[PDB]
Amino acid sequence: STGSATTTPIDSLDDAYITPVQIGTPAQTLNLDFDTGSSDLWVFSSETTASEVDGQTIYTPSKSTTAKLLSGATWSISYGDGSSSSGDVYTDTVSVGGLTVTGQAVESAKKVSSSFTEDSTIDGLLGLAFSTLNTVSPTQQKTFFDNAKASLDSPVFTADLGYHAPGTYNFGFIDTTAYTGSITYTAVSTKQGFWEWTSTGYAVGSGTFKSTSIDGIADTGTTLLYLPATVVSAYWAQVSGAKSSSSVGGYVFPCSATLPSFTFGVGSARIVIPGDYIDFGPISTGSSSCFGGIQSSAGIGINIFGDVALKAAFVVFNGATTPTLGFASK
Repeated sequence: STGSATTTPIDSLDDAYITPVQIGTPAQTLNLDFDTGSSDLWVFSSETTASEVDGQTIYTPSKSTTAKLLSGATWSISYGDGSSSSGDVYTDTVSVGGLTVTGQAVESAKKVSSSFTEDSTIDGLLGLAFSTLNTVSPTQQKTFFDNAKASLDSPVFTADLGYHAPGTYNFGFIDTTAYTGSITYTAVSTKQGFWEWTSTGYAVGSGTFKSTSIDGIADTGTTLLYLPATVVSAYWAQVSGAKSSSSVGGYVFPCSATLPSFTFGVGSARIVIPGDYIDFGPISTGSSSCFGGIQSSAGIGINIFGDVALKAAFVVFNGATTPTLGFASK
């Protein structure tokens, strides 16, 4: 089997991407944030504290004839950005782009943190990291991909995120028309539960490539590109007037600037992030100070190849017995 679904930016800045997901019988379609950095499929629901729901579409398990309460199961998650959610668990039928899993754990939120409430466009998350990170207790549950894998034509999914435009998540096949040149594959460590890999280096603008190993995670659920302070300083030094602002929370730059590209290495291959992908717009409405899309990972504890990086590539998440990652230009 295969599946193919369009993923759409939630706003004009590509702060996140939402993908429609069918849950239950009859289908209840929710728009979920596909997150290769976590491993829970959780939704706003009829059980979510009413004051914490503000415009989201909810899953109502009592209206699904295939929903079954997973007795005694609870979940609770905290994300890198400080947001969180928790609740109980159903199993139900879940379909993405024509690909159907029966008996998928659907984690129903009883509580969500304010950042989720305040984002009306995201109805929940669909985790695509390794199932070892799943938070369901006392019996850990499998991701949608893990459940689908054996049925797929090939045990892969691909992320093709758009810049200021829709893109595609495919399951079970590689669309050879969706990229240019070849796909370069690179080793993955699953030791921390992530799609963790080592970039071979970087360049800023038309500058020379610096060969250096950068361990980090391919994370569709993180907006920005978080890299070591040395690398980030080298980038922003090429933007006149750019500075790190402790009050704002990262590097800012004059909105009048033209940003240089940023290149990262995948083996001997190179992925070029155009400068415009690194512009996250005014820090507050009407400001002429703009927020940068490349930020320091210092104090995160890990480097993160988030959407800024991934959207410059066609990305293969190869879930073979030994997983790997592939990157192509597009």
